[PDB]
Amino acid sequence: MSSLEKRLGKNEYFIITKSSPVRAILNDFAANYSIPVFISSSVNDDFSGEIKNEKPVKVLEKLSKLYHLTWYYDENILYIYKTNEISRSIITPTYLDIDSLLKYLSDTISVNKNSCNVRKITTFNSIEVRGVPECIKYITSLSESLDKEAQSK
Amino acid sequence: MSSLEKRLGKNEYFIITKSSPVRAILNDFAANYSIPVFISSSVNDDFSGEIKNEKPVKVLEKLSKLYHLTWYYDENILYIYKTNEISRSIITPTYLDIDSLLKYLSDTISVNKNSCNVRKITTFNSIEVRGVPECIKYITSLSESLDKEAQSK
Repeated sequence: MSSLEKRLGKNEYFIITKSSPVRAILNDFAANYSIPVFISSSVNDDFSGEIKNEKPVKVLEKLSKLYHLTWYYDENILYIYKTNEISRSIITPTYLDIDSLLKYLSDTISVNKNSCNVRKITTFNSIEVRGVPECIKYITSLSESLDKEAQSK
Repeated sequence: MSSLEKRLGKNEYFIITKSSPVRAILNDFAANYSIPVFISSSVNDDFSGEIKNEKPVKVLEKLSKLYHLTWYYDENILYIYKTNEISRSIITPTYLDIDSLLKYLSDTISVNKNSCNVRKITTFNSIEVRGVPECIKYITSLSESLDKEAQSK
């Protein structure tokens, strides 16, 4: 399975409430499973009722489908956003060729999922990153540094 | 001032409660100021009472001193941990000289504060990163990539 699913394990999740912010349900979930969590300020819905017998990965997928959420896990923190926070950004390094940049982005983070997708575009020496804000920021910072190292040689 | 202080601005903070988790006070603070926030699972204290007329930077420093917190802001998210989560980690690149690594770590993140401190140590081609977990992880990932780029040449 995924690293996130492998970390969440197989112990099922139980909660009940008459009304709590979804932020608080997500927080209490992640923390039950010992997984550091970030929740965007856009995740402002309310949750009511009960979950039981639910496998953790299924809890997260069902919360995400109903509330229109996309998550991004980088082995350290689970970042939870609204799906509407996904954007596109073009990265065009000056000193480093884009094929080599990919070879460094691809062996240290997912580059295929809807939460963080990287692909070469037609624009010369250019890639488009499509993902949640933490994805864009991290790939943009890494690329800038990699480009700065190529400029030194 | 700091980028964080510059972002928080000068509008003062007001809250009252008979009892809320400090996590919820920090969340409501950051969100009042439109600053994305991460709060570690270790920040499990309770808060009682009232804040008023308090300038935001002073709110954060006073909450941090009482509750033994250290924060780390990277221009995107404010990460809040317990000060006891600060650790030391040694980074020893294989292909890239440590002086050049610094020249790339230093122009894209703070390397001087108690929350994220980087310095050369005696161990050959080595630096010690002392900071909160997000700091160690980010500097370690960036270094690994920079080292992978140096190996290609």
